[PDB]
Amino acid sequence: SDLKEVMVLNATESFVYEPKEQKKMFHATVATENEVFRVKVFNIDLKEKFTPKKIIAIANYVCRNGFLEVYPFTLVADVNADRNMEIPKGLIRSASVTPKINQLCSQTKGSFVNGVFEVHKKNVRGEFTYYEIQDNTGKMEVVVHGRLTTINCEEGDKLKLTCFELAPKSGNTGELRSVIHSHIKVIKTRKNAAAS
Repeated sequence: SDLKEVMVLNATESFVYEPKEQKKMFHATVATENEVFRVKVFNIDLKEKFTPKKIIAIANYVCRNGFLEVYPFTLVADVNADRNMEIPKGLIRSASVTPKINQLCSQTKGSFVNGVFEVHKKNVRGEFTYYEIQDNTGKMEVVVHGRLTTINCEEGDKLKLTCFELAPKSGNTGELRSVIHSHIKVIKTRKNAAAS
């Protein structure tokens, strides 16, 4: 949990993760030359620091659930042009690799998951919406509740998921569940998309 100098890879928009108090955050992915870190940023004013390709020094963050959490008390500082980090392309690509469904749904232990998944079917059941996602290894379900039930995602669209919890279930029945920090970007097929 020491000071880290990292290159910013990507960041989401800021969004409200807790509607009643309108608490906001954004997710970011950053890298040293050896490792990629998933970052939850709870001070939205840091959006500018979190520009991709910028190098920043972060310290006094909190490590929780495999994420670095950045709060107002966290140090985030611009690092100069002197540094000039080379982040191996393979490492950067490792940031974007989507886990395989057959491995996910067979997990015996929970974890938090990011990835892009194609939606096969959608079943809205009350306050929960179930998406059956599929890849070449099989199919499983993504379950969302709360604010994420309003997203517009239809068969053939992809869910780009950030911070979903894998909840193990016996029989390779494990499922991805939205949690307080979950974020979805829907990638719509040309067929389903708005057009002009």
